[PDB]
Amino acid sequence: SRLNRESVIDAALELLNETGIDGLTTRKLAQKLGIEQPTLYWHVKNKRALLDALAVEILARHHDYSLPAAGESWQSFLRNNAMSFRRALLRYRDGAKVHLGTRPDEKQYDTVETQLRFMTENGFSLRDGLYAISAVSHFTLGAVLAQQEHTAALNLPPLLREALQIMDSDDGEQAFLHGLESLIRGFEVQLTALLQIV
Amino acid sequence: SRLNRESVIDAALELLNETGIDGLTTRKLAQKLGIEQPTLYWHVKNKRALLDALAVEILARHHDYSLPAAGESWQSFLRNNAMSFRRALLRYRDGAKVHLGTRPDEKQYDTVETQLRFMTENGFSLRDGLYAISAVSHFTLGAVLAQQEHTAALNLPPLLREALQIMDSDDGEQAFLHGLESLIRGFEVQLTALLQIV
Ligand SMILES: Cc1c2c(c(O)c3c(O)cccc13)C(=O)[C@]1(O)C(=O)C(C(N)=O)=C(O)[C@@H](N(C)C)[C@@H]1C2
Ligand SMILES: Cc1c2c(c(O)c3c(O)cccc13)C(=O)[C@]1(O)C(=O)C(C(N)=O)=C(O)[C@@H](N(C)C)[C@@H]1C2
Ligand SMILES: [Cl-]
Ligand SMILES: [Cl-]
Ligand SMILES: [Cl-]
Ligand SMILES: [Cl-]
Ligand SMILES: [Cl-]
Ligand SMILES: [Cl-]
Ligand SMILES: [Cl-]
Ligand SMILES: [Cl-]
Ligand SMILES: [Cl-]
Ligand SMILES: [Cl-]
Ligand SMILES: [Mg+2]
Ligand SMILES: [Mg+2]
Repeated sequence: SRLNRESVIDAALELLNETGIDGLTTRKLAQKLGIEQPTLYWHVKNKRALLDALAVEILARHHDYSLPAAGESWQSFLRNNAMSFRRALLRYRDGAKVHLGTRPDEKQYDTVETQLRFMTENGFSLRDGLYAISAVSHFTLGAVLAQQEHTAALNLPPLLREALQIMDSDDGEQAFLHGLESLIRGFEVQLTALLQIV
Repeated sequence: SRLNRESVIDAALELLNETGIDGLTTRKLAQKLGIEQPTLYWHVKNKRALLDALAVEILARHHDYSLPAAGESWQSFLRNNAMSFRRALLRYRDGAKVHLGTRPDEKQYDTVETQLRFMTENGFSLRDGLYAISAVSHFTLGAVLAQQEHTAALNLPPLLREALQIMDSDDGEQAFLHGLESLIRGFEVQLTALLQIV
């Protein structure tokens, strides 16, 4: 079939959903595209190259709160951005694992730059803006990974028994959103303290 | 060589450091132990069984702040526990990935129960105690994974360039510890608010 970048990525994302990240291979991608492997090689050199591109395209396609709204608070931007990021990672099987280890791509430079600049325009030093952004990303990635890897993996004292019931009651969104608010408020307490002991 | 549980786990942890999680296989474990695979099978049924045990034993061996000190504040316990947890996951290659997806083992029941009870004894509902514990775990796992998966994976606008320099300056501990304080303070703001709008 068609082997331009867009179609190769379409097919690879479909495959990712079928196989997961560990089970995703260039060989299976070739088959899905109805081609021989040396034909695929011209287009996609190896799995790493493929994963790198998927990590970019999953956000490009499904992560639509990359930028603050006009006038939006930094609190609200981090919240909306974290929720968007979470949703995008959850959209494909092992999506968080696909993201893990990556760095912003040239195609994301202006987007991530803008976010860093935005934090600095709201009173954060680059450093603290970065630490806030990173903490949100890590918290979000950790939460999604827990959800996704638990699924893949598929007596009790009483609190643990009930804790496990609480976690088996929804997908993880409640715990995530509750933690997200704690995180953001913590950033605000820090930002507002300036040089005061806090 | 010797094939009691302790020695199999010793060998598998050494192998994990050599190969990483994806590259860890029962076949390579057999070789490292100088045995045939059907001999290993008697002892270890598959990779999943092996990973499950490694996840338990890495904490049992190296995660020594499982429990609060007498009189310790919940703030301090979460801090110490998160740092201990982080250190233990970092001790082996892909250690965070080994942990991911697991649930407490029967051998950890009393430990995790105690932590849940402890939170409840300091004013948290089981729910909120759990959400605090989970958020800490997810934040910690996300931070470690970022560090570990970045390593495995191994023009710029100016803030991104500097951000990347800041991140290439240390291992991730600074950003982690800064985020951890934000998280814990956020939990405290929530706990203290009770039914007040906050
Ligand atoms: C600033 C930054 C970001 C990310 C990132 O990986 C990163 C890094 O690896 C080193 C230095 C800086 C950054 C994100 O992955 C990303 O997910 C992302 O690409 C991104 C995006 N493209 O919209 C985001 O929404 C950001 N958000 C989750 C906090 C975050 C921004
Ligand atoms: C309470 C709990 C915990 C963990 C956990 O996975 C879990 C779960 O999957 C479902 C319900 C409850 C829990 C931890 O992994 C663990 O890492 C852990 O086993 C653990 C331990 N064994 O000491 C901890 O230190 C805890 N800490 C990182 C917050 C945390 C406790
Ligand atoms: Cl073509
Ligand atoms: Cl194209
Ligand atoms: Cl492959
Ligand atoms: Cl706002
Ligand atoms: Cl990452
Ligand atoms: Cl023996
Ligand atoms: Cl033994
Ligand atoms: Cl295997
Ligand atoms: Cl204390
Ligand atoms: Cl997990
Ligand atoms: Mg990233
Ligand atoms: Mg766990």
